[PDB]
Amino acid sequence: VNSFSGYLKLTDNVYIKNADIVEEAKKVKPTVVVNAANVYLKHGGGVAGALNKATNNAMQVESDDYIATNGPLKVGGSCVLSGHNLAKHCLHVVGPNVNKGEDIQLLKSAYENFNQHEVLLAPLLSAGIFGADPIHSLRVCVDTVRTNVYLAVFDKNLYDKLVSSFL
Ligand SMILES: Nc1ncnc2c1ncn2[C@@H]1O[C@H](COP(=O)(O)OP(=O)(O)OC[C@H]2O[C@H](O)[C@H](O)[C@@H]2O)[C@@H](O)[C@H]1O
Repeated sequence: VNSFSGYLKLTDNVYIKNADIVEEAKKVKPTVVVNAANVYLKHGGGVAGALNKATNNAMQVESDDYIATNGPLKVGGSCVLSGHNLAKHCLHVVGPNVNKGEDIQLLKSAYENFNQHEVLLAPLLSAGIFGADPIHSLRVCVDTVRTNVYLAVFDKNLYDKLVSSFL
């Protein structure tokens, strides 16, 4: 049992809140926080940059070692690394960068990684700088993830639209 509070129920297993994922992670200290990564684990902005800053760059230092050993992730792929001061683990998941021509269908493959974890605190993959339509990302999440996922949506206007949309 985690201390997640104030979430709206979307389905049996998907919950959503208008909150900063960093704030939620700091408060709840979940087993798994999801990062919306790129294949190089270069955590520059959005969720990745905010999570990394909250770890005082430890996430990036660890990611540099991961890449030196293993090479880049696949689009739609993932790896499990430490959650540092935020969570037990961080699941780094790469959604497609639709703005750079990558196939939106890989967003389903990306969300499938969530099924390897019983409970996750997560963002909407690909819905920010990667350019996927946010409601599409939410619908893929709902239709793909079967484990318990707590979605933190930073943007208030976006949240209000998402929770008023069919799934
Ligand atoms: N602190 C936050 N808390 C919750 N949601 C957030 C936060 N910041 C952004 N969002 C929302 O989270 C959603 C995802 O936005 P993005 O983080 O861009 O992820 P992507 O998968 O599209 O792009 C991946 C790149 O982003 C990084 O640069 C990586 O290093 C990658 O190169 C949007 O709805 C945001 O409003």
